[PDB]
Amino acid sequence: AGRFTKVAAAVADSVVTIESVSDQEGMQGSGVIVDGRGYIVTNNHVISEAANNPSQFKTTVVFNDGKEVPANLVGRDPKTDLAVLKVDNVDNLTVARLGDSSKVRVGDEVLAVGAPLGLRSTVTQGIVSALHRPVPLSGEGSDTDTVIDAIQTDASINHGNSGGPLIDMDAQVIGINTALGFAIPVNEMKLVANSLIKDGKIVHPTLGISTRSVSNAISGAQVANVKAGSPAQKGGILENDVIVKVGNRAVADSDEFVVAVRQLAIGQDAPIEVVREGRHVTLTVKPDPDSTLEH
Amino acid sequence: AGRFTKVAAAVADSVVTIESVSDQEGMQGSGVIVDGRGYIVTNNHVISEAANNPSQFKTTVVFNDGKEVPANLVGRDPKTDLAVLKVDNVDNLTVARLGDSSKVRVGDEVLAVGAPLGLRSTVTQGIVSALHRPVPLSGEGSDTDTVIDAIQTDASINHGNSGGPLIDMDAQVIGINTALGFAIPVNEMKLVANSLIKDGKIVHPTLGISTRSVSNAISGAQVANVKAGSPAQKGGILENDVIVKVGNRAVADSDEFVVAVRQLAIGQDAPIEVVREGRHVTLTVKPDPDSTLEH
Amino acid sequence: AGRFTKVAAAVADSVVTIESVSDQEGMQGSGVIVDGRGYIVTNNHVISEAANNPSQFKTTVVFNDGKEVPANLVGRDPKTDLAVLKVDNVDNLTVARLGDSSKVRVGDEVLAVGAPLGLRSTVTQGIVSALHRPVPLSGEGSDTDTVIDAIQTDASINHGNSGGPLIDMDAQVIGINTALGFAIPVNEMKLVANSLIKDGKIVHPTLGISTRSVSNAISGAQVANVKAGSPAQKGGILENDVIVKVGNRAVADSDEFVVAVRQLAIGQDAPIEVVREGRHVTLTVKPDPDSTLEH
Repeated sequence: AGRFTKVAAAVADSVVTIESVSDQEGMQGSGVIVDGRGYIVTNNHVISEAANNPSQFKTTVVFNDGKEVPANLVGRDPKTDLAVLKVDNVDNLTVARLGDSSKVRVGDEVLAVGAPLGLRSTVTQGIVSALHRPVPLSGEGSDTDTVIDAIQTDASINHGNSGGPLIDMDAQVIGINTALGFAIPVNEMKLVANSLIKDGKIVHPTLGISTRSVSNAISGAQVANVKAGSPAQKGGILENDVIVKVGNRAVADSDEFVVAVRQLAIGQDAPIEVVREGRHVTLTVKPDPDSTLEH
Repeated sequence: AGRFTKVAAAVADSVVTIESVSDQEGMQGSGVIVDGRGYIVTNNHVISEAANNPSQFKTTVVFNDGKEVPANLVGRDPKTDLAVLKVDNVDNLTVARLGDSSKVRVGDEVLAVGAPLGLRSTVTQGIVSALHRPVPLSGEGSDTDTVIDAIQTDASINHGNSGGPLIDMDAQVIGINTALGFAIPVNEMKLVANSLIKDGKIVHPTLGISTRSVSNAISGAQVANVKAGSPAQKGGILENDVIVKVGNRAVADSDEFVVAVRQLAIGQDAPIEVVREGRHVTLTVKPDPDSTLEH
Repeated sequence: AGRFTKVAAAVADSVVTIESVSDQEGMQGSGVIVDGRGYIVTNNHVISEAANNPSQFKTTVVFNDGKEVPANLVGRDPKTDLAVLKVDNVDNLTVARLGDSSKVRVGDEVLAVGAPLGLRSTVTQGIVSALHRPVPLSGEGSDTDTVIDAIQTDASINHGNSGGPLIDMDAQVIGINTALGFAIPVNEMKLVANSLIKDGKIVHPTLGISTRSVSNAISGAQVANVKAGSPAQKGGILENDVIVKVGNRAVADSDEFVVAVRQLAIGQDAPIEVVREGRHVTLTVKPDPDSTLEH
């Protein structure tokens, strides 16, 4: 048997099909079994429409055997395109051996596995092309768009393997596919899922700036608007200031800015380096939470 | 030498260039030698225009040595995008070892080989991503479009390897490329070719329904039109009925419907499962042949 | 460690980031260290804008360690999309082991390496799909477009690995990436670079014809215009003549014509085969240099 063939076969039981249907519409995606109690991680875009209109939508999980089981939404994070589902009392569930995204290196061979019984399902092969690559992601519906610090791959990520796992050559999940190919790393996923499972919510830092990218001789995220009462207006950030370092992550554009704000601690003090009218200023800002009552 | 390099070299003699030229136009594609008598299988789109206008077009086969030999059309099937050519009295022809498409598994490494002396020829690599995947295919010219139950691959199928073979790691033809990558499986090809060689024609079942896809909570192929005298109008199929199983192949959309009708036996009785006004009806239809005089 | 992972790691020190910036703009690409004196080969499109407007642009080379060093343009060839840069007094430079593009075969596994510290950098994997494939290339700015006799690959060539090397499985540069994937072969690069280093210029043959492609029953490069005083008008080439062989390279279209003219010797006599009004004429032309004073 093939080396790639042995690995895809070893994980197909852990990959499931997610089907959300209404009276007149239906969406479909893939997901992965992470916990034996019945916890299934997928993307947020796949189920976005079951959550914004639950009175008319119903979500079911189809396993490798064709067994179709109703599912309930545990929690969802539109800012990491992640989501957790739960099926109840289902047994003999083959859980996925999750790996460490910190040991992944560029050039390692991977497999973007989709759900075996999915309609347009796909199993693609490639390598890890880049690590810690910010990527803009379009938010489905009322949801907000976001930027994620992702694992890039030349394996094709598409509608047939989105929400399924990025698998290494030891059959371990090192990322979650999102729909040249980008994946949400497993180390961020294990953290988002723990909070989504225990609380039904994940709280993320906010500063209150909108940014546009700039690249010349002076490069980073240029300020478009500072909100009133925002931690940024209190910290001294001004319109048309250029941010080049947030906390300790240097920032090359607006996309890396979004990623670096999420890496800050809420309510702790953070250095923010700015170039204003040709002078270097290092300000200090305390990040607010995006949902106070839930923090 | 490379593992992929050894395999592409072992099959290049069996892959040929097909050149169809008129006074002011010229098409080009790839093909494969399947029989030592000089039988060459290609796609139907490649030669479509030599067959609909033969008085002005001429088709020649260019071998690996640059030897250019006139060719004649044995038969063609627009519904499987397949076609057979014959060169006469050419000797020392290296025939392709044809494999079994039923032993192919997802994740097996493949090679989409094009014709060595072709203009924009390409040799691409990848894996088998999906099996038994219906795919719509655009029919060139007066020809009809069709849907084929195909082998999907992430190896790029394009103008430079269409009509050439999908090769496994034992240098065996497991499919015929058609122009993310789809291939006509060798087991369907061996059957279509046998009929095209012995009869110059292949007869396929027809029922007389036009279908549009639907996906909601009730999913399959919805009836748009039933022809008069069609086996479907006789079997009781009605407009706005939803087909979910044809024969014994469940049907998820209009594309799988087209594929499942071709799997029925002509003149034999076939169960057809339909959901009408929220009620489940199982009808019975006898498939007609698309060409009576030839059946 | 992975087999592809070991190879990309072994060459990352030789691959550098090239950054050209003005007051309001900035371009970025990749390059490769070919000589220990500090000679760096990239594409011409990457630096095109530092050369046409040098009073406002500044080019710097960023190494694997983040060490940022100013760079100077040695020479550039818009017709092979090649360019040479020089950094001065930098030591401990890890040079790339350059290979032989004449020993490369179709199906050999390759890696399209980009600059590690580049913004949108990518490391892609694939195989050599075709050899000696002419490809049109769009010239940036005032520069002219060209056609190059290239190494085609299914590894994705993009903004993140353009100018970086095409690497074989022995970690040797067999080509230079240019932005389904095409690369400038190392054997042409070693020649262009030697002239660009020693002279700051490369002189290429010209004949003075503009050509459009034609394919029918008679195929090659059709003449659109012959310039006055051009070696072609002196050699007898006429408008609406069809060129099928230049020197000893047969020509299938206008793109291979461009490639074959560059293979001729300047000031030497060359056979040019033409089909005119259905008759075969073999003319004789002496190629001029594109820059006389520099030849």
